[PDB]
Amino acid sequence: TLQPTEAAYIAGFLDGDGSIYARLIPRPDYKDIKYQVELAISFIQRKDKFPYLQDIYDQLGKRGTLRKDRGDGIADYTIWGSTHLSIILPDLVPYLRIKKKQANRILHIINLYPQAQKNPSKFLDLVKIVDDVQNLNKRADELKSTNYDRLLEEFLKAGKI
Amino acid sequence: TLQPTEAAYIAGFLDGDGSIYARLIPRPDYKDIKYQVELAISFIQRKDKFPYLQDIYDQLGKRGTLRKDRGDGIADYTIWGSTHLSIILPDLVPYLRIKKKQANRILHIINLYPQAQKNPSKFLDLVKIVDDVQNLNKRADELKSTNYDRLLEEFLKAGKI
DNA sequence: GCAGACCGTCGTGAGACAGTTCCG
DNA sequence: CGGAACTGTCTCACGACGGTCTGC
Ligand SMILES: [Ca+2]
Ligand SMILES: [Ca+2]
Ligand SMILES: [Ca+2]
Repeated sequence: TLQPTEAAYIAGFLDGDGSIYARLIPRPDYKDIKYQVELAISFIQRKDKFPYLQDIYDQLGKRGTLRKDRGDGIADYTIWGSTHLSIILPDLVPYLRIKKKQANRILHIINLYPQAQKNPSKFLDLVKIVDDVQNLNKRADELKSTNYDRLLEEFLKAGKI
Repeated sequence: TLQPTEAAYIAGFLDGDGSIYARLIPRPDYKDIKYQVELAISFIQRKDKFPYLQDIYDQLGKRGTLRKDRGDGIADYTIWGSTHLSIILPDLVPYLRIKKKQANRILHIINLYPQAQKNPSKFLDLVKIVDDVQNLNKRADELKSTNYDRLLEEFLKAGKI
């Protein structure tokens, strides 16, 4: 199992070369709510240092998928899905600093999702948090994300709310 | 005073957004050997996230120099001197992964300096290590540093050895 | 004659997503 | 269907040093 010093190290590496984000994919095949919520944490590093990513990979119980080369000489290690993020994250949050807020919003999105997936009014409250995770990852001078406002006018126009 | 999980985080954060390096400063006013060897670890981060640097700073015993803006919207925190690094680095080495080697090599130079100060031949063995550190922070395809090849040239020209 | 600390910076290595296609 | 898994990219935020410059 994950040692406290192994969790702190990864917490610290993630704060620096890693990313905790969230997005909304347009799914043409979905029924009422035509969007998938994707939640992830990643580690980015030049392709030569690849073995170091693999090591962490092993420490986190081989969860997620490694990639030797995105296609620009960079390697990444990506972990999406609430299953893995509901077991990994809580082991890191206590040690995370810069991206602690992010991590806690993700966790929050996870526990609200089972009731929001077939209910437009709740899905909208969930998407509002999606917008917070994204803004937290932006400069103060950058344009804020607008997922909620665009889904609100789409849910009304569709008579879903 | 540093807890094992506090060190592990800093080693993690250092491997991510930090630097472990060494260099030769040309010093015209120095007598026999006119170079200063400089040993430093640094942390780099965008201007708005300065307060996280500070926490680390207070956590390491307030050693080094905080800097709110290098002048390009970026903030850093540098620690020079063998005096600080001989206390901080041994607390990090056991958790360091990506820049571990650089650390060990840096501790090495600290052991050899007292005798290399006034001895050109021993200062030359030291400068090899200064090249090694610099090489370690380069890609395989990059030019390797030449500090030994030119200071041997100098030392023969000047008749110092 | 010593060594700190105080100002700058080129050339990438990252971050934070997006588009498409798989999978039982 | 609904998610897990492959692709691929514009835009900075980093890294790893280099010159002066004090104030002894
Ligand atoms: Ca970072
Ligand atoms: Ca790095
Ligand atoms: Ca970085």
